[PDB]
Formats: sequence, structure tokens, C-alpha cells
Amino acid sequence: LNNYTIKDITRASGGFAMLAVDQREAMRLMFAAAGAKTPVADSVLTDFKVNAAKILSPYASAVLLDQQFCYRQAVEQNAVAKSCAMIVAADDFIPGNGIPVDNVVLDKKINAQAVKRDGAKALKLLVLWRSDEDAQQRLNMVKEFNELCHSNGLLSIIEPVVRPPRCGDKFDREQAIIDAAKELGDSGADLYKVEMPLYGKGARSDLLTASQRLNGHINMPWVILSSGVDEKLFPRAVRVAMEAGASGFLAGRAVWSSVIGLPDTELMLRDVSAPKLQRLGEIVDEMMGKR
Amino acid sequence: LNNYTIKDITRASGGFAMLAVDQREAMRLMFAAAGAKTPVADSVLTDFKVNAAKILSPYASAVLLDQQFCYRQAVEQNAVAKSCAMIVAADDFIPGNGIPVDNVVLDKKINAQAVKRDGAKALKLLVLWRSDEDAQQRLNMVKEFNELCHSNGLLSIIEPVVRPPRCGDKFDREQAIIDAAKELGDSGADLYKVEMPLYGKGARSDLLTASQRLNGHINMPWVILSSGVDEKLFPRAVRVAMEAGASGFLAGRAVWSSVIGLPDTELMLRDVSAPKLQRLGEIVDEMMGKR
Ligand SMILES: [Br-]
Ligand SMILES: [Br-]
Ligand SMILES: [Br-]
Ligand SMILES: [Br-]
Ligand SMILES: [Br-]
Ligand SMILES: [Br-]
Ligand SMILES: [Br-]
Ligand SMILES: [Br-]
Ligand SMILES: [Br-]
Ligand SMILES: [Br-]
Ligand SMILES: [Br-]
Ligand SMILES: [Br-]
Ligand SMILES: [Br-]
Ligand SMILES: [Br-]
Ligand SMILES: [Br-]
Ligand SMILES: [Br-]
Ligand SMILES: [Br-]
Ligand SMILES: [Br-]
Repeated sequence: LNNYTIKDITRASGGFAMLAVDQREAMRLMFAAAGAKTPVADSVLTDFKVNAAKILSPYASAVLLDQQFCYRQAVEQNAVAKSCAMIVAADDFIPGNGIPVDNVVLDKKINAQAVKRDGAKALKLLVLWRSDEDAQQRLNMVKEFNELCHSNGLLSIIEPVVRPPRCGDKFDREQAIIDAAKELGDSGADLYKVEMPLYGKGARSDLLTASQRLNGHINMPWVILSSGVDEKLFPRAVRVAMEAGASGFLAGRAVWSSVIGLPDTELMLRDVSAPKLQRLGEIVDEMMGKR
Repeated sequence: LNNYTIKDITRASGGFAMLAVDQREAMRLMFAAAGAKTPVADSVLTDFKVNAAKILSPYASAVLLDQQFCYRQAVEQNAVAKSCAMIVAADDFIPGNGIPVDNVVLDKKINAQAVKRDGAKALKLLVLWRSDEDAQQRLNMVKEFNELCHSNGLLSIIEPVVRPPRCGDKFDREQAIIDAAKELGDSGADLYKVEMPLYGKGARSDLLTASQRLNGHINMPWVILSSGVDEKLFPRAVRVAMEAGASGFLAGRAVWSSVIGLPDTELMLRDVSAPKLQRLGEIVDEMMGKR
């Protein structure tokens, strides 16, 4: 049957506490930047990816994985905890202008029937937002992606991400975030995954105001991602976001990026990354309690 | 009565999981370095100190405080958790050659009877170790300090800390650590608080060997401090130390130094520092279990 429910990727409290490890070339660069020998082999990425999944998934309500480096491997090695659900990335990242994801399309070599058969409950689509690029073209992609999910009994998660325009120098990140939300905040996906306004920096009140503003333009449950926010400021970001209407997080770097390049990865993941994710889940439970 | 027992500063498992917030001028400099406005007022130090104590002491088996900035205040405001015991610093730090603690003596304006009356269970003495300074002079100080404690029913904690020599350029930190231990590792204190060899860096086996070597020269329970060790590598340092004979930690910077200078201190202490201390206590419990 093609019945799907948001309940399958939330905690008992109804909040979202989810782990993202689907980063690709972006992770190879992190490993390079931490002083791992180059060129960094693919097996280093899948090793770290499946380790992160097995050590951290006990603490997440879902985990987001990519076919390219660790989807096969995680099911093979039953790396995902029983209590944690599985999101599969359905975006094909295209490099350009010297960055690894300059453009994004829907991944055609994704078999939602296969993936559903392996216990997946949801797919995710990154959507690059540019002020001088066609909004209708974005919306179409999201629509195609929503059907791919829903017709297969899967949830639909979109991730609008704000980039400067192709021709021009007018780029106000904050406004762009809000403009993307106006556009895509009611596109009929099941979940909106969004950047944190002001990088979670500054004063709590200015943040609450910005997160409130944002929440106004999202007509579906939403969560914040950690990219851009310092890991120390992310716990607060989640509190403010949820006080403003957000229902949780879907975070990666703020959980495990600090550990890249250090000796004894499994121990590092256990002693450094795990207490952070644990705390974050405690926090969402606390905020759902306040509703 | 002047009966004292190590059990009063350990967890149920018998391991030491202790919190140090007695840093003085050294902390003012941290606040300065994090971009707090200057000159940094004393009240900023006691504010942070008592906040750290009230938020973190629930997770520690003891907490080390200083008269200068927060001993009065912590008792006044019942800042120390019931389950956590109280160590009071009994060292008078003397600045020199451009550093805030160039030399250390026993603090004479310490009333052990007063302090015991407020529920204190132990005192701590930093001992600066220099290869070209008189060992007998150090030992004497420790002896005086041991009596001050024991005659008042208090435990005795010493903290030998390794410094380069006054005249000369021959300084091998690792050897110095071991030489200090040879000298002071059987001085009749109740606890030895020591720097981590190799800054907790490198390969696990090289560390285990160095920690084993060290343990050989300490004839009392010992614990490691976090100064010098990156906070991410401290959880491992504790595992290796205890696998080598150490019974726990007495750490500060690796718990709370990252949070200095950030907005919303009480929240930062709760969301960032607390999960780290919690983990560390979990780790000592795990290692005592292995004995
Ligand atoms: Br749960
Ligand atoms: Br590379
Ligand atoms: Br790995
Ligand atoms: Br859960
Ligand atoms: Br990129
Ligand atoms: Br814009
Ligand atoms: Br900030
Ligand atoms: Br709150
Ligand atoms: Br490991
Ligand atoms: Br305990
Ligand atoms: Br200052
Ligand atoms: Br404070
Ligand atoms: Br305890
Ligand atoms: Br100093
Ligand atoms: Br030496
Ligand atoms: Br290292
Ligand atoms: Br171990
Ligand atoms: Br606060």
C-alpha cells in the first residue's frame, strides 16, 4: 500500500531529530581540509558514513543517506538502528564554477520501489534557489519529486538552499531565504528543511523574530539544518526555531564534522558526536513538551 | 572528627569525575581572548564560575573552587549540587616573567576549619616543577599542605605541573612529567592530579605506553587534567589513562572553555558543556566496570 505518515520519522514526542550523512564531494573536501592524505578514496567516505550511521542512528528518529557512497552499504551491514528510519537522497548534484554542487536535478537512477522494499520511508531533494532563475522550473521539479514519493508510499522532504544570482551582485541571504519559503513553503511536500537565519548568531530575540518571520511562510512542518551554524550555537538555534514553529532538525556537520581527520573514528563518533546528537534530541523533546 | 575518605569525592562506581573552575587570571585572559570587553571585571568571572558550578555540578563527583572569585558565592547561593562534593584551592598564585602564575606558594589566608564547617571535603595545591629548582623545597610544601588537610579531616590533592628551567634550554616535557612523579608520586597526599602525556595526541598505543610508564611512578590514586589536551581528544585521554591505572579526571577547559564569550551563557553551559561532562562521567564508570 502507498499510505505514508510523518509519524514514522519523528520521535515519540512528535519532534524531528534527524541525522544527515548524505554529503558527497562536500565531504571529500572536508577530509582533505582536515589533512587526510590525498587523493581521498571513496572507501574513506563510506567507512565514515557507515560508522556514523551505526554509532549515531540509535539517537536519531531518521537518518538521511546517499546511494553514491553508503545506501547499499548501510542496509547490507544493518547499520541503521531499528528505532531509526531511513531517508534516501534523490538528488543528482552537478558541479560547476569551481564548486561541487553548482546545480541540482532529480536523480533518475533511483528506484523508489526498490528503496521502499528495503524499508525506506522518505526521499529528500535539495533545491537551489536563485533570484534570477525560473521559479516555475523549480516548482515543477518539486511536483515531480512529490509524486515520485507519494505514489510509492514515501514521504517527501524538500531542502531549498539559497545561492547568489547568476548575473548580478544583489544578494541578501536573509531575504532570499524568506523568498524561497514564500515560493516553496506550500508546494505539497511533507517536510521543509531550511537554513538557519543569521547563522544562528547574535541575540536570541533577533533570531526569534527572524525565525518567526520565516515560519509565517511555511505551511508544512519544518526543521532546520546545521550548515552555516557553528556547532556550539546549533543547540540554541533549534530552541529558537522550534519556539518559532519548527518541529525539529535535520543536521549533519554540527554533529560529526569536528571529528573528521582525528584518530580512532569510532571512538570519536561515540564520545564527541554522540553526546551532541543526544542533547539535540533531548532539546526537541523539551520543546514539544512546551506545546 | 578528623576522619576523611576518598569515597566522598568519587562516584558510586569508585571513579573520579571532577570539575575544575578555580582558574583565576588565567580565566580573565580567556575571556579577553574570546573578545569580551576589556578590562574584564571580576564579576564576569564569578558570574561564569557560579553558573558553571550550578549547571555542571549535578554531573561531577567533586568540584574545585577558589576563594578569590567564587568560594563564598557558591556556598551562599547553594550553587553546588547535593550529590557533588567540594574541593577548595589552597594555592596562592604569583605572577612573573609576563605570566599570571610564574610561582606558587601555600595560601596562608585559608582557614581549613571554616571551610570544613561549610562542607568542604578536600583541598588542592598546584606545585610547579622545575628541573633546576630545589626538590626538597617542593616536598616540604607538600608535607605542610598534607598536614593542613589531614589534621582538619580533609583530603589532600596535589597537582604537579611541569615548567621549563629557570637557567637553561634543556626541557623535555615528557621526561619532566615523569621526573615530577618519581619525586612526588609517593608524598602521602590522597590524590595526584597530572598533565596528560603527549597532549593526548597521536596513536592510542603510544599514549597507553606513556600513561603506563607514568602510572608506574604514582603510588596513590591519580587522575588527569585537561589543560593541553584538545577537548575532542580528552574523552580518549581519560580512557587510555584509566586503562593505564588512573582512576578518573579533574578537568575544566575541555568541559567549559569553548563556551566563553558566547551569548546566553547558562544555555551554552547546559547544551554544550554539560553533555561533555556527562559523557566523561559515563566513561569513567565504564572503565571502573572493566576492573
Ligand atoms: Br523517541
Ligand atoms: Br581529495
Ligand atoms: Br571511518
Ligand atoms: Br527516535
Ligand atoms: Br557547493
Ligand atoms: Br536576494
Ligand atoms: Br554569536
Ligand atoms: Br528555551
Ligand atoms: Br576507534
Ligand atoms: Br555516581
Ligand atoms: Br582584561
Ligand atoms: Br555568566
Ligand atoms: Br557523582
Ligand atoms: Br601561567
Ligand atoms: Br627536563
Ligand atoms: Br592527534
Ligand atoms: Br576503551
Ligand atoms: Br542564557
